[PDB]
Amino acid sequence: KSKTEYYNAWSEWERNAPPGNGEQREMAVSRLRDCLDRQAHELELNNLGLSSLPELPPHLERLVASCNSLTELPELPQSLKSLEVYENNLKALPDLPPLLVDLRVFNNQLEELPELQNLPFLTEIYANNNSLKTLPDLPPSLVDLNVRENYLTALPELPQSLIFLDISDNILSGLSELPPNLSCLDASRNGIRSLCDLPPSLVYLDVRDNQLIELPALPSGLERLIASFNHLAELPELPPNLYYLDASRNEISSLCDLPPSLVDLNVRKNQLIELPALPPDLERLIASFNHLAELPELPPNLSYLDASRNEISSLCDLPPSLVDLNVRKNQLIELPALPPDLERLIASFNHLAELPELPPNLSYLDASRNEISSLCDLPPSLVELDVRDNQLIELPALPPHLERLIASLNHLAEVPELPQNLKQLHVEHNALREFPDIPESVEDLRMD
Amino acid sequence: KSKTEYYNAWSEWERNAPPGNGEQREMAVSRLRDCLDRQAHELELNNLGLSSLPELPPHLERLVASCNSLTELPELPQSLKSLEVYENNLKALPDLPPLLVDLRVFNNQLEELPELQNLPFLTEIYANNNSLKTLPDLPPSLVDLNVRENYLTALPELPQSLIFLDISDNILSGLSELPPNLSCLDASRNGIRSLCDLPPSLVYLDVRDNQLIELPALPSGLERLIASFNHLAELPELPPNLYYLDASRNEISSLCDLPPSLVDLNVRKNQLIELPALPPDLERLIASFNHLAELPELPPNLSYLDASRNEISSLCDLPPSLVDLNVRKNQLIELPALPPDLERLIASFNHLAELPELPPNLSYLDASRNEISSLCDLPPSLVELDVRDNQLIELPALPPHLERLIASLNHLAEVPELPQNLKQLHVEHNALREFPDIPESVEDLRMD
Repeated sequence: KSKTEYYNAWSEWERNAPPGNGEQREMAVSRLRDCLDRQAHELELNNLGLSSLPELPPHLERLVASCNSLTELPELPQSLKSLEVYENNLKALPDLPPLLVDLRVFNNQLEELPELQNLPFLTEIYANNNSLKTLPDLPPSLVDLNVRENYLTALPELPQSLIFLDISDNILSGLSELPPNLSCLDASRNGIRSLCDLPPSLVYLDVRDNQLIELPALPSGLERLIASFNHLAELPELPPNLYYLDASRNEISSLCDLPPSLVDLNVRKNQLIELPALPPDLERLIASFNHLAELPELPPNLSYLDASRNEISSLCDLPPSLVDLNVRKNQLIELPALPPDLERLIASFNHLAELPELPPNLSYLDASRNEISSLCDLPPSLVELDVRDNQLIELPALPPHLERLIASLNHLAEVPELPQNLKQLHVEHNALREFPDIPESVEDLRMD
Repeated sequence: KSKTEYYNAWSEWERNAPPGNGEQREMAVSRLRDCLDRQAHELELNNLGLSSLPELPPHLERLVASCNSLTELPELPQSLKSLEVYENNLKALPDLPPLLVDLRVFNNQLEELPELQNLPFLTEIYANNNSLKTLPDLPPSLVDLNVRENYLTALPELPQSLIFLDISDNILSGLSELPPNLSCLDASRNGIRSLCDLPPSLVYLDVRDNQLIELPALPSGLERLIASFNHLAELPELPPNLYYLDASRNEISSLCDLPPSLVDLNVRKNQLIELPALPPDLERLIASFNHLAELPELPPNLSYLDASRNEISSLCDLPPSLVDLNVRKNQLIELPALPPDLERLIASFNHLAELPELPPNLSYLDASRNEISSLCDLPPSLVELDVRDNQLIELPALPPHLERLIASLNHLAEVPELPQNLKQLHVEHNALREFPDIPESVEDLRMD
């Protein structure tokens, strides 16, 4: 086509929008002409509310037409190197030109993709969030593939060249093989029943929410493993570079040894009776919802500990690095000395008769559902106090920066003078002979 | 005298400003010279962190030097019409020039003000938040005075010309007779024991948090009255233009008639046994913490009602305009039909056996501490549900956009499948035969 032949086709397309609607076709034709006149490489038509596109200017390398309401596309020029048409209503794509490198077609209604095996320059496909039931055979040199949130039931052969692969939230039931250069795999939210070998190049592996009984041998290179919400009976041996492990909501009976590189562990909601020796550099331990009789000696750098919902009868020495401690629902009769930098303590649902001396940086304290007869002095740093369901007849003087006081289901005869910036006061089910004066600041009051 | 004499004084003042250097003196001398060179009216030196100012350019009308660390000021030029030096550390002011019109010296440590009676052009003084024990005699033509947050124990004579007056948060115990043009008075947070006469021109009156037994006659012009936190036994007759009344936290035994112009009423925390007939155009009624046996018929436009902490045994017809209803802590055995546009219902602490059909726009529901045996169907609009302390054995299907579920202290045998974006689940003290699966989303969990 000559130059004025395009000008006609585009001015004709400009009228096929009915007079008075949301489409900025006049702005689009302005850009189409500017692009043709200057032989520009890029053409961006995004956020103009288009239902269709006219014949595209040839000799362009990049077409961005995302965030519109397109139903299909016109044939693509042969010079085209990248295509960005995400956030549209595309049910299918045209045939793709040979020089193509990027394909971004996520957030559409694509039911199929065109033939991909003959686009050797195509290195990135983001076709996530579509209605794809199946993938055609992939390009030779594909580096990045994202096809999450689709209805895939099986996978084609994956290239040697492949590095990043997201196939999560599909209907996969197995993975036959992975390429040797894959460094990052997300296969969450499928129905996968078994993995085959993992390549040594792998460093991030996320298989959350599948139906595994066991994992294959893990690469020594592997750094982060997420294997939550499966039916794991045990973990395989863990590599020496693994620093983050989440194996929660499985049926693990016992852990193998943990490497010294491990800094973050989560084995919540399993069948553990005991933990093995924790590594020195561990900073975050979650071991809730298990059957723990006791914890092993805690490492010097541990800063967050959640050992709730267990049957721990005795709590060992707490390291000074600890800042967040939760031991709700255990068999505790006493807590040990609380470390100075502690900020949040949750020791509810045990058999405590009293609390240790509270450290001076404690901002949140929940010691409800114990048999506590009186409260030790409260630090001024305290903002939230929950001591419902205990054996209290009186509360100590309340710190001035307290915002929430919950002390219902006790035997309180009176409440102390209330802080002037208290937000919440819950003292139902008590023996109050006199009700306190309520600050203007309290917005959520329950009493008597 | 001359131009280069100022240039010297300012370059001398520029050296020096230790601890070198929290002060932008070089930027300030730049503006001082630009101001002198161009004979400009304004000079702004705010947010430059100055500890002092040098000799000012004469022939300027406006000096803005707020948000600095000034301890005193240089003598002010005679041409000066306005002064803005708030947010500083001024302990005193210089003598003020005759042509002055605005004085903004709030947020300082001023212990006294200079002689004001001889500045006839001075029409606005904002000297609030200082350490003033006393005011000098005021200008003849003063229109606006703000001296809130000071240590005043008495007031000088107020001009005829005075319109707006804020004297709140001081140590006043009585009021020096008010001028006849005053349209707006705030005398909150003093120890005022008695008001004398209010001028007819008055339209806004705020005497919150004083020690009044009664109010003088109110002007017919009066539109908004705040008289909270006093010892009022009764209100005087209310004028026909009054649209906002807050008489909460007093000792009122009964209300007089309410004018039809009244749109917002608050008589919380009084000694009321009944309310009088509500006006048709009322939109907001707060009558909490009283001894109400029943409410009168509610007007068609009432949108917010808080009649909590009373002894109401029967609740009359609720108008469709109602959106926010709170009847916590009364003698209710049943609720009437809930209007369609209702969004928040709080009916906790009554004797309810069941709830009416919940309207479809209800987002927050608290029906705790009743004797409810089963819950009617919950609308999908519901985000927060509190039904603790009731006679429930099961919960209905939970709407999908529920974020908080509190159903502790019941007889629940099981909980329904939980919404996937639930934040809080509190179901302690129940009969759960099996515990539900906990979504990843729930961050605050309490259960048996």
